[PDB]
Amino acid sequence: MKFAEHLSAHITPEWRKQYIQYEAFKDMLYSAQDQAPSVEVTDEDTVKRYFAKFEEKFFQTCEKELAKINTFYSEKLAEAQRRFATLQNELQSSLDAQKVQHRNIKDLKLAFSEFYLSLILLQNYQNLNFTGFRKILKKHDKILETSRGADWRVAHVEVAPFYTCKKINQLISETEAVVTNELEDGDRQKAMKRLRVPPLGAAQPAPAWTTFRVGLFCGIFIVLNITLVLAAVFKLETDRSIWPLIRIYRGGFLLIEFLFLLGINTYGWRQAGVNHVLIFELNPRSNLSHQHLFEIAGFLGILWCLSLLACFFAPISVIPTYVYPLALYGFMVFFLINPTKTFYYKSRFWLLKLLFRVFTAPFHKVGFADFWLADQLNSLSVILMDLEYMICFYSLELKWDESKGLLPNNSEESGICGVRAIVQCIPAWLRFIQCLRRYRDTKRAFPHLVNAGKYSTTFFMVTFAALYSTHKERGHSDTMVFFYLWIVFYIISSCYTLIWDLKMDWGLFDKNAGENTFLREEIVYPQKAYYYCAIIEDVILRFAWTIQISITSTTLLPHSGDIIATVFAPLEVFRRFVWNFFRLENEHLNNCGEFRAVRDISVA
Repeated sequence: MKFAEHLSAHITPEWRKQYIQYEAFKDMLYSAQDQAPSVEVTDEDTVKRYFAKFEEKFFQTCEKELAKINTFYSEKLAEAQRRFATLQNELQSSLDAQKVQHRNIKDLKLAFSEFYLSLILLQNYQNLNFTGFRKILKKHDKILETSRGADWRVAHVEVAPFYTCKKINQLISETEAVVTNELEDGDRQKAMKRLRVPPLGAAQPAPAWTTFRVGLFCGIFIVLNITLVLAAVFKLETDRSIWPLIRIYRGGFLLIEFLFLLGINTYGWRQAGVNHVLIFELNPRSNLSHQHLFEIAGFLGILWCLSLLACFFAPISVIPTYVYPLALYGFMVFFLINPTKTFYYKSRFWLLKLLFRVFTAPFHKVGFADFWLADQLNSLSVILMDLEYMICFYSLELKWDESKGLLPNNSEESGICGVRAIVQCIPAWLRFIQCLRRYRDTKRAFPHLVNAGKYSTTFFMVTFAALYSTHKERGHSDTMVFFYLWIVFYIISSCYTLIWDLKMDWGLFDKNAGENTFLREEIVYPQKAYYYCAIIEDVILRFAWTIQISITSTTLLPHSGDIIATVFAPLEVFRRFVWNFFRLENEHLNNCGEFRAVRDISVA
């Protein structure tokens, strides 16, 4: 509960291999002390010899660590000096060409903010490495009752060209001078507000009020769920179709579950080290923690349970029951599109910019956030089918003449209410067009043309499911050819998406696994059982996702299809939750190889 965990929590995740390695030293010391021979059953000269050999070993490995740190610091400082040179040249060119321009100035501001972050990270690297050297040499002096630890400290650590190099501080002062004089016209307060680096990473605890709101929204949600179960068992009339209600309130529940599991994903990413901040292109000084996602999910789930309770109980008699789902989803939309600057404005508007860039996406260049949201829409595809069902049910099947709305006595439609398939492929279509744009952009046909057929398989599956459904409904003859076609495309799609999940979405099953059998070379999440359980769960849940797609866009199994979809949709959201972890880990391990901790803000 000291500098070991302080170091693990304050490490820049992409430079983890180039830190002090505190715990290795600690274990070395404890094992040396443990296997020390006797003091009177053995010879004292042998004890002196053993302790001298351990001291030699300890100081050899300490010299190795110091050399590693010096090398890394020199490389990073040279890189920062080059980056400052090119940034000053860019600013000089832009400002003398000044005598569009707003975009140029915004990109220059952003590039100077990322250059400052790298300097702050290198400074924190220096500080942590020096404090780790002092603490571990102190532990060596304490365990062995000697003074060679502090001797080695004063002799070697405080001469090293990483503790005596006051060159990062000059760079920071120079950067502040540049940003204040040339970009802000004085006004150092505004420059430093843009440049100041809050304690980031796992090194910040969420405000107590956010955690209290998480706990408050969770307790209300829990009690309202108990109340919903009790009101479903004891208050719902036993002569009405509750299935329209289930279908209407199914999408909201999937959204709440997705936000909860996204909060858990953010917690796992922040703890294991894989920084979604650099991958999603979020600014490192302000992110949403897992607490904020939990709070959003809890609030929306509170509203969901309140609307469902109002449907079951019918509190006031003037307003019919169909207003409650409408009200719930209208508030959900008004929360997202809130034009004022309140209730997570930056997050909501980043999400809206992303949604405009994924729903119109043969034209925008694909980033990681444009790809992750279009991949997450594949799991939240029952939400779009729920929206389509709500529109169809309110337009064609609601009476509007009786207060008893969503729950009708007995009546149906042709199927359930063509355009129930198209709205299943919609996200597959978005991802297909995005992969095509990525191929056109990078001209690399392997990762992009493959992974475009991955969603064409979904296209074909839905098409042939619908064809066989309509042909068995009207009792035709060429229905069997279509059943075999659907089964072959179901198998093809399940294996295609399954191989892509494990191979080049998670990185698993590579030739250089090593001792992590069937896994990557370097794993980030602690337990190895996490990965094997994830593999098994994805194998199970990937196959029971194409079945749901086939049964949601069809007319077969009318009575059991709805139970199937209701049970399998949260399972698919859980599958996406599991997939997020290892996709983000695989993406972060790319950034670990090039030691990239800050984004490369281009400017033109």
